[PDB]
Amino acid sequence: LDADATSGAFYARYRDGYVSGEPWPGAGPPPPGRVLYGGLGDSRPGLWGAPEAEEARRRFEASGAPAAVWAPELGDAAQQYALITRLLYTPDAEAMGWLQNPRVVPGDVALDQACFRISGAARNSSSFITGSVARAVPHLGYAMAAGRFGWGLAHAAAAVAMSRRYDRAQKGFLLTSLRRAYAPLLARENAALT
Amino acid sequence: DADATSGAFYARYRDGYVSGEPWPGAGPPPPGRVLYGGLGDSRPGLWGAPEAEEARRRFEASGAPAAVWAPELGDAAQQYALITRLLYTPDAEAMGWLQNPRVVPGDVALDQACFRISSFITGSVARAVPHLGYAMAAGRFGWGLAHAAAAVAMSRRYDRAQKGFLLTSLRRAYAPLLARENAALTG
DNA sequence: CGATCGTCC
DNA sequence: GACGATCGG
Ligand SMILES: [Cl-]
Repeated sequence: LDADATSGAFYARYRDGYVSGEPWPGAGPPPPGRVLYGGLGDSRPGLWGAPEAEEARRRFEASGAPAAVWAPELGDAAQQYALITRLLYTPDAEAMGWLQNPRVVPGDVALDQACFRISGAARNSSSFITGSVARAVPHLGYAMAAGRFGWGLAHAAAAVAMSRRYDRAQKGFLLTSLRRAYAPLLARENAALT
Repeated sequence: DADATSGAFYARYRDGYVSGEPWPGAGPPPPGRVLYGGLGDSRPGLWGAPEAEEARRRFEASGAPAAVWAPELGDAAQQYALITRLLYTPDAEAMGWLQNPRVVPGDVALDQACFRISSFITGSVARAVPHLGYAMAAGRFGWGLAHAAAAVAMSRRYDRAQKGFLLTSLRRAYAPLLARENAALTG
C-alpha cells in the first residue's frame, strides 16, 4: 500500500530539524574536573595524573593507533573517533573483530576498573549504562555535545560487532551496508566542521 | 591525515558490490526451507502449520509490521519495508518497539514452533526483523538499517536519549542510500 | 522470564 | 561453545 516508501520517494524527501555541529537537546560538555560517563548528562570526575591514566596515555601516544580501551583522560575524543572511523574503512583491518574482542594488555583492564571505581556507581554489570557498547569507542555524549552524527557509525558498528546473534559473514555484510550509508555523511560533515 | 579530516577520503570511498546482486556465499534457501541461523543454513518450512496461519491472518489483517516475524507470514521484502518506514516515523517509539514489542500468545506460539522444526547465532538481533540472509541474497544494503538500529536498541549500554541520537544518525546516513537503492531495485 | 555481556571452555 | 550476574516487561 505504501508505494511512496518502497519506490524510495519518501526517503528522498527526508529532512529533520537538527543541525550538524549544534548540541543535541540535553547534551553538553562535562563539568570542570569531570568527564562524560554513563547516561545522558551523567559524569564522573577526571583521573588525570592517576597511575592508570598516565600509563595508558603514554601507550596511546607512542602507538598512533586507536586505543583498545579508551577514556577521556587519554586525549581528544575527536582523535579517537577519527581513528576508529578511519579503521572501519581501511582494507584488511578486521575492524569488526577488533571492536568485539581487541587485544587487551593488563594496563587496559586497570584503566577500565579505575574508571568505574571513581564513578561511585554501586554495581558494575552487563546492565550498567556506560554510553559506549565498546570500550574503544568514546562516550556517545561527546558526539551529542558536538552534534557529530557521523560519529554514530562507530557506535552502530560496535553494537553490531558486540552482538552474539550474527556470525562473521553476517557482520561483514552489515559493515559494508554501514560503510555505504555513512561515507557521504562523513564527507559532508567533515568538510563543514573544518 | 588531512585526507580523512577534510572528508575527501570518505567522498572517494567505493566498494565493489552492486545493489540487487547476491552477496557472496548468500542465496535463497533451498526449496521448501527458510533461512535460519548463520550464513547458508536453513530450516524446513511451516507454511501449513496452524501457528503460522494464526499469525499470518493476524499480520495480514493489520497493515502494521508483525511483532515476531517468520518467513511463513509473508515475503521478507514487505516486513523490511514496514520496519524501515517505521524507523523514520516521528514519535513511533521504534527503538523501544524493537527491544520490547507487545507480544500476543499467538506470537510466542509461532516462536516456539520454529525452534522445534530446527548455538546463539540467529541472523537477526530483533525478532520483528527478518533474517539477514534475505537482505544478503537480495543485495539489499538498505535492509541493514533495520539490523543496525535493532542492534543499538537491544544494547544495554545506552539509555533512551542516547538511542534516540543514534536513530537520527542512522536516519540521516541511510536516507540517501534507501532513496537510491529502492528506486533502482523497484524501477 | 527473556535479553545483553563479562568471563571462561 | 558455555555459565552467570542482572537488570526491564
Ligand atoms: Cl550499487
